[PDB]
Amino acid sequence: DSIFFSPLKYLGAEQQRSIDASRSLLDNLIPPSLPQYDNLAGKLARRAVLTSKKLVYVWTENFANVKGVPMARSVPLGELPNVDWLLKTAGVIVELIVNFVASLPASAAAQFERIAAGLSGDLEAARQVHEALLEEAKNDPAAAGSLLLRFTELQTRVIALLTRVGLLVDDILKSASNLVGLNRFRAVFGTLRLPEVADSFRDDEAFAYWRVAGPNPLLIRRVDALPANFPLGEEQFRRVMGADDSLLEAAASRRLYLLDYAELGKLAPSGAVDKLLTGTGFAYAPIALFALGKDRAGLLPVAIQCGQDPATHPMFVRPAESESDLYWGWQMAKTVVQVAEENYHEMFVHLAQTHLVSEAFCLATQRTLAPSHPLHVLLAPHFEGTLFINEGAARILLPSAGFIDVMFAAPIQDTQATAGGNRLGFDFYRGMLPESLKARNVDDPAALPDYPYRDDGLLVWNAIRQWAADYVAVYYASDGDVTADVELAAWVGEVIGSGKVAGFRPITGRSQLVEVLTMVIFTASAQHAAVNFPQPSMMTYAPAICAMSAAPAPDSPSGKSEADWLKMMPPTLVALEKVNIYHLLGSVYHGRLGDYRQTGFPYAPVFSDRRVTASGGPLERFQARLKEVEATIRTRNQARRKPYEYLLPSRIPASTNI
Ligand SMILES: CCCCCC/C=C\CCCCCCCCCC(=O)OC[C@H](COP(=O)(O)OCCN)OC(=O)CCC/C=C/CCCCCCCC
Ligand SMILES: [Cl-]
Ligand SMILES: [Fe+2]
Ligand SMILES: [Mg+2]
Repeated sequence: DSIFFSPLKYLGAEQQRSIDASRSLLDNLIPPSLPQYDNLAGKLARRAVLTSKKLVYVWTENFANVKGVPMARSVPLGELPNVDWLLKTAGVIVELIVNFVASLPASAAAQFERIAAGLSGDLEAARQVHEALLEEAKNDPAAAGSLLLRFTELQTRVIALLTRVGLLVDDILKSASNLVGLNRFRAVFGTLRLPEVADSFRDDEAFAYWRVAGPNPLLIRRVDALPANFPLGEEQFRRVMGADDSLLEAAASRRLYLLDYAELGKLAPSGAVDKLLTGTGFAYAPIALFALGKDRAGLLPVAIQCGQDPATHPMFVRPAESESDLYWGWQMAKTVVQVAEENYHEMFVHLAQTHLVSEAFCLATQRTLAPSHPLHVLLAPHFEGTLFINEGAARILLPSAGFIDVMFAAPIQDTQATAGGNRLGFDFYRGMLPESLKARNVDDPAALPDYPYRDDGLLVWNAIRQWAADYVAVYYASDGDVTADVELAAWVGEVIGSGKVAGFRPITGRSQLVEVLTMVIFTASAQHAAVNFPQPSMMTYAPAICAMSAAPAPDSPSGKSEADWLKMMPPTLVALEKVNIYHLLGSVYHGRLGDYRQTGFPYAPVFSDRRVTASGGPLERFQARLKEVEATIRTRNQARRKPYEYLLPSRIPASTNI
């Protein structure tokens, strides 16, 4: 063959992954610098590297199933998950496959059992190799550099295993689809225990507590006057809250809180949506009022309107225990709210506002901040696995007949467009935790005492903020250093432009830079954790929450039966997909906020700059503060009606990778 083919003959992806892994340890010995403080050789090299980065990290707004959302055109080799994440994730998926196959009719399970057994054995073998390599490294630290190649080869093996897992899952889903009171909603769990919510789901106080301690703590807002389209009367309010209370005094005393799902748009179809796989489905854009008692101990649900127009949707009011003719209509109205909730939570709060925001910051960072830029060094750990998991969301979860088409009532094209639109409209500054709390008038613990997301979230927000401030102060001596940084300027430009981050604006000083970095890091780590990790314990049991109902909203508060409510429950296929996807997505904890070490071998420090890593220095102070936050949250959870554990720093990954 031609002599110019010589370099291509033996070139392969594994070899290149090894090179990428070793080069990253080597590059990381370069002391970080702002471009204006770098020497000319450094300026030349960093500009060359950034130009090459743009070949690898490429924007598109036409990615499959997420049209209009800025995405990576493809995931670079160096952005594939490391073997630690691959093993964890493969472990969970294989466990779930084995569990599901065990519940299938024996004849239909025979071949899947054998294949699943083989995959489980291969996974165990891979785990054993991982353990043996780690042991080798501990026993001979001097050989760590050469052992890295064996970890890269193990990565190849686990990638191959997960490819085989993918083929099996596709076959199992087809078989399941052909095959498939409340017993069926327990049966889909197989060997898995029901989540805690299965015990409490019909309780009204539990239902209200979701608004401040559930997967979507962002929608609830204080109201000073009821909306014109929510015509609840004084008599209705007194029936629930007492003869000596009133709407006027509850409003004035900051005791009224509203959930209004108007923003769902096409995620709340106007009527029935018939699909071949799942039959007739419905979802809703309801309005619900909650109130604190005069002692402010906790929220109670007061009233629910199952749609936006009161002319066509009657008012459901919380019934007394004796009012058996109102009991089931009320359960149905709460189900309407929970259906809206899964749509709002998963498509907006989780997918659009964590995952799809962090996608843009990852791409901008890699394309415009040199690897030797201190902000690249800081931010990159917070995007580990983000491009990969988001390509997975688009390719695997969002196509026709996939998990989201099954589990969410709307037509899949409407779901995609509405989630994408929500991402495009999400204002970066307004979406900051403190701004969100203030805008919704839920920031004052005197007004609303029990709001665990706020109280724990602010501890984590403020810890990150002080870290960002300390870190910025190491590199930027003044606002002039901020505006003179041409890489930061390009980064801001890419975030505004190609990244389509609403509300993003030029960064002109250190205080603003700190706020921006706080939000980027918080969004990647804590916010994602708070809205992702409740999935297994709160969202796996369909009668407590599901993004589709098999029946319309109740047409009357009076006269409904248990049968009427049961008709809202989803088909078994929806319940099966739900338990499995939500167990998976909340069962992989990879990396930890504040650790700042590689999450794969050789687990090296992220930071080489002695000013950052000094004893008692910025990083140590951040880590110490997170440990104080952990203690404070653990103490709070001893006093709370139920523990809220999603913002414990020990359970917050550094990045959005699941
Ligand atoms: C739902 C709302 C989510 C909202 C937001 C989500 C955002 C981010 C999450 C994105 C997650 C992306 C998907 C998961 C990522 C898992 C890690 C991963 O990347 O795995 C890659 C493998 C192979 O890839 P490949 O392209 O070769 O072939 C895909 C199938 N043709 O994919 C899977 O095993 C699919 C598992 C699907 C889950 C099955 C559940 C367990 C099966 C048990 C039996 C099921 C019986 C029914
Ligand atoms: Cl269809
Ligand atoms: Fe997630
Ligand atoms: Mg058998």
